[PDB]
Amino acid sequence: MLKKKQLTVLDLHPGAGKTRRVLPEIVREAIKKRLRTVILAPTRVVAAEMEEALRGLPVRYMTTAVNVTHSGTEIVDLMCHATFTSRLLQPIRVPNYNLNIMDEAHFTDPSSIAARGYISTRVEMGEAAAIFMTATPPGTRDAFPDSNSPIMDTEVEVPERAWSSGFDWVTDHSGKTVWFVPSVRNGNEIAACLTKAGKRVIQLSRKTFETEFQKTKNQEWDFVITTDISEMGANFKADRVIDSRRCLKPVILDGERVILAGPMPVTHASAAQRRGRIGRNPNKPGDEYMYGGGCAETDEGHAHWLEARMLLDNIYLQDGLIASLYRPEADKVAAIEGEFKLRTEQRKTFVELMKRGDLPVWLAYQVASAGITYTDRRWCFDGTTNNTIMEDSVPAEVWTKYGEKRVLKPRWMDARVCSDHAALKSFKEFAAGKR
Ligand SMILES: CCOc1ccccc1N1CCNCC1
Repeated sequence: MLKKKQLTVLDLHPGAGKTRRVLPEIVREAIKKRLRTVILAPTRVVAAEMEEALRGLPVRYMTTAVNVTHSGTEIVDLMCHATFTSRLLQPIRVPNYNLNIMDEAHFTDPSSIAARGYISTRVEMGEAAAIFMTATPPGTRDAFPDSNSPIMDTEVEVPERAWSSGFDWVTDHSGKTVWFVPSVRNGNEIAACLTKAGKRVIQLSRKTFETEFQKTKNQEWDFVITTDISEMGANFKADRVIDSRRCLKPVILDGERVILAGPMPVTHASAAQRRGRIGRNPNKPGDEYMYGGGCAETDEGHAHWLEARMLLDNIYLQDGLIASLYRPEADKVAAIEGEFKLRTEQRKTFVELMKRGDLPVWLAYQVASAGITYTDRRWCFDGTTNNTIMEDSVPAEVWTKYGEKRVLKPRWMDARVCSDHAALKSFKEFAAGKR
């Protein structure tokens, strides 16, 4: 696997031991061969699990998620997928790693797709090796892969709203359930219903994931209500998954605005990863997978692959060359390669809007490419009337950094800045000049 120009898809089924058994063997071999190696974890939670899998191997944990004292001599680095792409974009030295290992390599956040594009391009140039670890490579059509123990698969109507009757099977269960919902707001409504029925519920989403995931270890629970973030190596002591089989798809309309379309069907890869939360213990056969819809290839025209092109157009590779998306997922976007390349100062603005600004990639790009500087928030208030953002059925208002109360009405409207209360609070802080 470790030879130059080799990209290996380590596609063992979910729970087959890719992270805990195979990865430490790869790392031992890499160190013996003096290969400068990077290991990419999708989340801080997985970074900390990897330290346990790799204990007593000389690895530099480029994350505050791991409490370790480095020797200073490590030739293996571990960081998050997002950290890798972030450091490529910034004026910071990133080693040309001989071996590039991506764990949970199916992750479809923009920074993960961009990282696969960069790594697979360096391999194709003949510079590097890569290992992509996932049960569900891009374009997999199998929602029901093999497991450590037999799963009971049942197609059934799954509630997506509060219910009073007609779903007794949901609450009659005495075990632990992981329930995948299409959005934070949908999970809130289902969580409230379950809580009202006397169940202990933990809610997970991207922003809350590290803090709330610890509650799955520290407290007794009946249900975990999660968005698709739990597709990325989240492990639970569960015996049932309830899967809406639904997700939100960010869609760019008319090059002008981003909407959160759907909910609509998940991909096969997503469904297999959701199911893959259970069936993991060979001594516990008959974990249950209840699924409420079919799969479709909803990644086609999904904004994350356009956003991945915005990131890759702004990463130095060699002279004016630009990394291609990883071939199996390259048809998910219609972009002109290089169309999003920014000059040095606009790139710096673009990076700062994503990092400190915490804006979606697409929205950061519209602002930076318009020649607006990071702290200039005039654009948050000068959009068209249909761009008015709502809070409790009235226009959302902030006090500007000038001390003027203004309606939130961004010149470029991205539905992800107000898809839930937390997002809207963050965007209101931004529009007010508070970060
Ligand atoms: C932004 C944090 O990234 C780093 C970058 C390089 C090496 C180590 C670290 N940290 C991680 C946090 N503190 C421990 C070591």
